[PDB]
Amino acid sequence: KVYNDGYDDDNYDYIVKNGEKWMDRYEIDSLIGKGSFGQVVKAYDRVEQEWVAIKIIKNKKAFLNQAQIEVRLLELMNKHDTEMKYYIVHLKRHFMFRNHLCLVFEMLSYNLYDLLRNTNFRGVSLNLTRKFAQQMCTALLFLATPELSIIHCDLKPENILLCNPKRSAIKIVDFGSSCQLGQRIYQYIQSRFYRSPEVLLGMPYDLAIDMWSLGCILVEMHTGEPLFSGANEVDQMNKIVEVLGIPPAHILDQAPKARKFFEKLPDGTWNLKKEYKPPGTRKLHNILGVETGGPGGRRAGESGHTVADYLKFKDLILRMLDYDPKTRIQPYYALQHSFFKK
Ligand SMILES: O=C(O)c1nc2ccc(I)cc2c2[nH]c3c(Br)cccc3c12
Repeated sequence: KVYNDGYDDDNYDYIVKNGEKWMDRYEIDSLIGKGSFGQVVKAYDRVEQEWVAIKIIKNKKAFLNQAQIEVRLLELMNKHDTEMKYYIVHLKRHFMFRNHLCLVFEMLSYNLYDLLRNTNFRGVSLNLTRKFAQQMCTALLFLATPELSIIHCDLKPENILLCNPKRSAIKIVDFGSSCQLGQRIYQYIQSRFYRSPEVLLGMPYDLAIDMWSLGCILVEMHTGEPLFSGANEVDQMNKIVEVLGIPPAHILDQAPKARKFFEKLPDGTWNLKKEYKPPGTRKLHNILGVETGGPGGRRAGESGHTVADYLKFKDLILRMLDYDPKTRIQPYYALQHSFFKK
C-alpha cells in the first residue's frame, strides 16, 4: 500500500516528480534512464549552476551496498584523474535523500548499443571503431595502475556512454560489479556475450578479463552484431570455439570446469563434448570481411576500409582474444599497435 512514506513505488524506486526541489539545491527535470540499480534523472545543480545526472539507487539494501562499492571505486579513480582524461565517468558527489543513495555525475548521452541501433545494426565505421578502441585501451591502462588495479568486470556496449551524441568521446560507467586485484571475491561475473574463457572455465582471473570483453565489443561495434551470442554457458563456449578453436591443453588441464564443455581423449588432447561449425572454422577474417568489402560487403567502395586497415584491426582483435590471460595483449601494447599508427 504505502512504500517509504509514499515516496517509493513497489519496485523500490523513488517516484520521480518533474520540477521537485531537493536539499535547497537540485531541481529535478526529468527521468533520462533506468536500470536494475534504480533511475537516472537530469537535474539542475543551482549551487554549481550546471546540469547533472543523478543516479538514484533503489531503497533496498543489496542495491544500496552495490552502489556504496561503486562510490568508493569512483572516488579512488576520480582522485587520480582530476583532468578527466582517462575516459572514466566523473562522480561529483553523493548523498542520501529520502532513503535513496544518490550519485551526482556529469551529464552524458546514450550508450554504444543505442549507437548501434542508430546504425540499423549495420555497424559504425572502422575509423570510429578505432577512436572507441583507443579511448577504451587508455581507460584500461589507467585501471591497471597499481593504486587502482580495478577490474571493471561488466564491460559491454551498454556500459560505455557517449559524452555527446554527435561526437566520438566516451566514458565508461557502472562499477557496481567491479573489484580490485588484491580483493577478488566473485566467481560468477561478466555479462555472457562478453565473458572471458577463464571465467567460463572457473579459473583464476585478473585485469585481462576486461581486454577479452573489449575485443568482443570492438568487433560488434563494426559489424553491428555480437561476436559470441551464447544463450547459455555451454552455447557461449561453443560459439567462442567455432572462431578460435579448442583452448590450449595447458589451460584445460588446470580448469575446474573443463568437463562442462570438453572431454579429454586417450592421447591427452581435448575435444568438445557432443549444430556447430567445426573448431576454428568460423574465421574472424570472414566475420570482418577483410578481403570482401567489410561486414555484409557494405564497406566496398568506401574510403577508410582498405584490406591493409582490416588486417591491422584483425591482428589487434586476435591478440585481445588470446585464450591465455598471461599472453593476451595488455593496454600499453594495445596502444602501440599498428592499428593506431595513422
Ligand atoms: O551510472 C551508470 O551505471 C549508469 N548506468 C546506466 C544504465 C542505464 C542507463 I538508460 C543509463 C545509465 C547511466 N546514465 C548515466 C549518465 Br546520462 C551519466 C552518468 C552515469 C550514468 C549511468
